[PDB]
Amino acid sequence: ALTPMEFARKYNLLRAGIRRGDAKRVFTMQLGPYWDGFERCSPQAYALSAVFMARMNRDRDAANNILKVLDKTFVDGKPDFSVARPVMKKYQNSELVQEVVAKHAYVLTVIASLLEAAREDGVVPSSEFLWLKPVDRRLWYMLNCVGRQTPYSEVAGPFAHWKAEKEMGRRSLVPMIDEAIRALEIAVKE
Amino acid sequence: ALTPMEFARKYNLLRKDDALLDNPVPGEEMTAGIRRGDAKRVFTMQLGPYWDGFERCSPQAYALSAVFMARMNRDRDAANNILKVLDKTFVDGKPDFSVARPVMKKYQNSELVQEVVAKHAYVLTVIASLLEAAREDGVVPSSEFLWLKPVDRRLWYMLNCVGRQTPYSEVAGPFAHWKAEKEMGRRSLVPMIDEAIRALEIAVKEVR
Repeated sequence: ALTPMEFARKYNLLRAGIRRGDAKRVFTMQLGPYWDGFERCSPQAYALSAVFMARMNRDRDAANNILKVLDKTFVDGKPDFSVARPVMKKYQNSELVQEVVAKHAYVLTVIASLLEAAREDGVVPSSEFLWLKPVDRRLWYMLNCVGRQTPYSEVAGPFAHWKAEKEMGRRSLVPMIDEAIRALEIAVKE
Repeated sequence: ALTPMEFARKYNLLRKDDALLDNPVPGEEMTAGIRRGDAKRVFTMQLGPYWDGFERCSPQAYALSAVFMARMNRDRDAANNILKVLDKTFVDGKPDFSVARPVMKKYQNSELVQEVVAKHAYVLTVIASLLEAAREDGVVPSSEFLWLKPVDRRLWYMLNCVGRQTPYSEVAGPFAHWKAEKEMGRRSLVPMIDEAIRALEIAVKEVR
């Protein structure tokens, strides 16, 4: 993961000081797509959302079966994310899942709160899905920041928006990433 | 992982159908479907380095060997601690393979480890037999070192073929050599990969 300074240099954000308008665009692009149905998600976000929904509904067998298939099919190919389809169909309209999806407007902030909610059922460490680091580094870092106070710079945008939706008490389509800008500005000032 | 046909195509190993060779190399049939010399080179390249001290191995081969040594000596906490540390440090950087050093120091001269290392001459065939012996102590699945696939795909494929009858083509060389060392009952510095060529020939004929 990049250092704040390494991140600022990579995206040409040094004006020290920060190019704030540029940093706003970078962090907004980091935030990724609106949530508008799990079938529009990436296969890896779809499958892991299904694991977390299963755990929230105390279906440990279904959650573990997805994770075991993704680990085994990763041995010699891409993880077979399609195995998650029946678990998604079973739980995407369940009361506990609807309650979490209600609170967040972006794929990345929805799935962060699904992981947080799944950890009410037990431990769900990222060591359960190590294949995610080569498959989708951004989602990997985001999920590994669930439960942390400070994010990696490469997910500071969606992390900030996630916390802002919690603070506001509602989902927000308008990006709320100002805490990422403030944090990067402070870390850059050495 | 490539299928045998995909592998043969990638390395240009297929001969034309209905071959009738004027000058086949030693060990190559006049009607061979595989370029034996080119196949020998590719499978030998897969074998990798001689074993000559674990300190000369890659960091990932070193750390996983330590895990397997610990299981062979019934030290589950030492093994599980390494695996957990490697999973956790993988999150934002390279796995911290140095966590394995005290465990390597403790067990590399142990009776059961010496017996395995005696039997194999290559890093890949030593570590394959160490994994095999570790599984006498319990389950040691590759799902517990899934970071290895992006780190070192050859070692990843090798370790995932321990316990199989048939290897992935990308480690058919070291797999064949591993089995040949078992069959001969001794380590062999001379490469023994003929079975890998033979299996590719059978696989190509069985298609076509």
